[PDB]
Amino acid sequence: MENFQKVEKIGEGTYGVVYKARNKLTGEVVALKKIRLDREISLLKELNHPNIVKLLDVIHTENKLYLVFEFLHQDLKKFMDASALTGIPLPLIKSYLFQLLQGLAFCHSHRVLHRDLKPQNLLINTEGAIKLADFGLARAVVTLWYRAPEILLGCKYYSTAVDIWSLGCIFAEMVTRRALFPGDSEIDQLFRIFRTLGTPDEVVWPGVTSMPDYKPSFPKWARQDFSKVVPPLDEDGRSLLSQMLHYDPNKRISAKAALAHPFFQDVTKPVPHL
Ligand SMILES: COC(=O)[C@@H](Cc1ccc(O)cc1)NC(=O)c1cc(C(=O)O)c2cc(/C=C/c3ccc(Cl)cc3)ccc2n1
Repeated sequence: MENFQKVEKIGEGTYGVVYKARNKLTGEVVALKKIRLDREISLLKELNHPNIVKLLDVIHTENKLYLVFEFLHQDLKKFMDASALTGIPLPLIKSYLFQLLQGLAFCHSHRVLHRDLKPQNLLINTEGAIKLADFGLARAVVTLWYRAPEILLGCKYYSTAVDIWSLGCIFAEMVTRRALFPGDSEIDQLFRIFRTLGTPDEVVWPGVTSMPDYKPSFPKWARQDFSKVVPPLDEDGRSLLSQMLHYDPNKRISAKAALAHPFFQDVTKPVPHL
């Protein structure tokens, strides 16, 4: 790839390095990820949604694997950090949640899960958009904070519902300026979820006790009242958030259904100052 003049390293990680890069031909500026190694992906090139960072190209050359993405300058994590003094305005929080739910409705409608939503993976632009990025497509230190309980319990087959869970945790964090469930281990992550939402049993979650890593000796914590979870979210927002953090993947609200939730009756598209 002498076809790309590399502007700056956007990131590393076990699965590859990404650069902001200039196409010496196009003049176009892209993010370029080189996966170090040792067609299904290309179908996604034609699946484009305003709220998903676009996959432009997949290149298998000199026995290397490169993915090319649309480039955006800021992610939600940096934006929340610079907003920590003030917080993100609720109409902008509402707008970002609405847009993320649209992105997720789109990918889920095509049976594509994200599986690792986090503020670092959510890109925003000056025109008020927010886009899903980093779908871990390379799989045919990392935060557990947004991980759905079925994954933490070793479930081999998870559903679209894992993304709803992740986005709820992100919703809550946008509102409170605090990570909802800052576990420092898998079992610490689980037990932080339990201590707030109550230890799940078959009553609220049939088949929880059949998950691979479920132990009957999990401590039994009572559910806390949601009022402490996301103050000062109003009742519509708490209602919505409660349905996104449902223990049972089959009762957790879908992306499509959340879009019809009353919380969004007054949704607008504010513009951030970046
Ligand atoms: C923020 O820092 C990061 O980690 C950024 C680096 C960065 C990238 C672009 C930028 O503009 C800015 C920064 N991301 C990645 O490395 C990264 C990795 C992957 C992957 O799978 O390996 C991505 C997959 C898609 C799928 C798209 C797709 C999915 C489903 C459908 Cl239906 C249609 C399309 C979209 C963006 C992706 N990004």
